[PDB]
Amino acid sequence: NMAIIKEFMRFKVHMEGSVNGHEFEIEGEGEGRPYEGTQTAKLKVTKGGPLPFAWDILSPQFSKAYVKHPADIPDYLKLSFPEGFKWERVMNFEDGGVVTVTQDSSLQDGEFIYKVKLRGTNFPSDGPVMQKKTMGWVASSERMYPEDGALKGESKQRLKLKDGGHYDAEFWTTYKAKKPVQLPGAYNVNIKLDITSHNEDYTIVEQYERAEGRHSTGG
Repeated sequence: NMAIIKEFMRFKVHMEGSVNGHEFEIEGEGEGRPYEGTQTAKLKVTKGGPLPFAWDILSPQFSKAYVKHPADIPDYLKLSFPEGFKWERVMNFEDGGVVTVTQDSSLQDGEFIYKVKLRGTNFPSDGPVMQKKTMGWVASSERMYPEDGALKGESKQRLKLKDGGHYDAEFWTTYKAKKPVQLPGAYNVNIKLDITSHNEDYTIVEQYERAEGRHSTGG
């Protein structure tokens, strides 16, 4: 519980982006329990729909204030509020596709405000992203560490495919508070991110995420 970060918190998110040159925008609203590590969101494509690419490359960009942390791991991103934090991400896919993301998180009138900019490039026209063959992310673990006054995370990620195969990516993210709050040591964040409902052309999508920090066991 907390005065700034309450046990139940809503957010609003705006994304502008392009993937292989296709421009789009998304608006959404979310809610969750920041100290329990759970959240949901409802997203709507508002420009450029229906998207000609897999929703799954967008789903991890819609909220790490909602990670459950044990008391002995400083919860840097919660401590950054009310001012908030920024994050920057590179996602390199095994077939050469690249997604870069920048994000601003703030708190306004008791709700989080998320502003996302996204650029996907170099996806093969034949690959599973532009052919919409992906079927969600496998549960994953983000390895966290402090560096140069920011919190960094790195993860190996895997998308399931309609043909029963998999499509891998590496994620690198830097999270920086707008004020100089306490950084944690190294630890792991276990993440499960699900698409819980969508319409036929993925112009209306709902997501759920559970995330929890746990002590590293070395790897």
